[PDB]
Amino acid sequence: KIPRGNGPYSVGCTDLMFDHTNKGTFLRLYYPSQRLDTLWIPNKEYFWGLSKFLGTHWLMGNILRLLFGSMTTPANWNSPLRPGEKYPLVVFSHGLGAFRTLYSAIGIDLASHGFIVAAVEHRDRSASATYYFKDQSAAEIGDKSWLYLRTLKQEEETHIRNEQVRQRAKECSQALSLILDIDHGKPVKNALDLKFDMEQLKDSIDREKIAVIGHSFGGATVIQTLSEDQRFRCGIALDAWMFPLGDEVYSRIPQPLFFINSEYFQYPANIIKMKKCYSPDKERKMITIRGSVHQNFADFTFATGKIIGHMLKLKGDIDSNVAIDLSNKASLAFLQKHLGLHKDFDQWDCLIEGDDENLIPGTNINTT
Ligand SMILES: CC(=O)Nc1ccc(S(=O)(=O)Nc2ccc(Oc3ccc4ccccc4c3)cc2)cc1
Repeated sequence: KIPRGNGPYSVGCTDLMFDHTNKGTFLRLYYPSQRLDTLWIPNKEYFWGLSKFLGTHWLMGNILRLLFGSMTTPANWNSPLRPGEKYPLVVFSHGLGAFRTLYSAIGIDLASHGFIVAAVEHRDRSASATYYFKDQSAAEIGDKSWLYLRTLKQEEETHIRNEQVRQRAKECSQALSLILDIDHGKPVKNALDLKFDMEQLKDSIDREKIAVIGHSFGGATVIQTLSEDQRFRCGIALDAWMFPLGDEVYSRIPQPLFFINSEYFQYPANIIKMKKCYSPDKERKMITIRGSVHQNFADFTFATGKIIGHMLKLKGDIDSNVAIDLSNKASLAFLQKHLGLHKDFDQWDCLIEGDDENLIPGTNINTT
């Protein structure tokens, strides 16, 4: 039910954890490859964590497991990397209560247009669930240590969310550094024991065409990561939740920055913070997909029927495939303009400006 990528490349998918601790990097890789069998949500504990995030008990955990536990996503698991070329790199940051696998609609479509996409799994305790290993012995027998989402008291939110977004930007940088090191032949031992050799990635990254993309909490991570890591050349923030960011960051984003909003998530206090990032000497774009809801950017907008997805706030008015296509095409055109790609994604340059029936330029919210 998750749409196949619309590009000409076929898409592989694998997982990489290095090192094995909770300070290491944990990402899912989508990439052009040389079967469509990747498990969407691969462990029972992610369903338990999703149930705690949603506010239900042990029951709703196993129910979610029974419904989706073997649902796949259209990527060739451990398929070989399509050799011959250098690929641009997107680092992707998930929202609160999500984890590394819940944005394959976006990851797989970018990979089919020639990107390698590194979807990181954050260990800031903003994920529903993630895991690490206490030592190499535990990794050798696959004995996972799970860390679940921390819920916060209202008195804590401001401080903790900002520390979390700094830790998330740190993890996006650490993912980039690892991928850039593998590109130069640094040897890695995947703490997971998968049939994909990371040596395939040697001399396979275009080290000047790096972008960071994020949804919600991940949208704030785009801004913190851009502010801190000059190696990233542009950012796309999908329905960014701006709260975690401190006041000092908004005037300290040099790179091109694209805001892609849904209609029904946004509110003035959030829009004003996006507007604090604007400067006449900096490249900023903003569009809003009409009729869309927060969840149109994550994969659960494709996991249920129209009527119940509409009921659970997983679907909006706009068709879920029309929304992700608009957002993906606008992203591809923006990436081409600011990464310098020699592709034909500028056919969608009208979308960066909101020139579609299903798009608003900027936002319908007004601020001072
Ligand atoms: C009140 C609140 O904190 N709200 C919120 C915050 C962040 C996001 S999120 O989009 O950024 N992260 C995310 C989290 C879980 C996901 O799985 C879901 C989501 C919603 C479901 C609804 C019904 C049944 C199953 C569901 C599974 C997907 C993405 C969403 C809501």
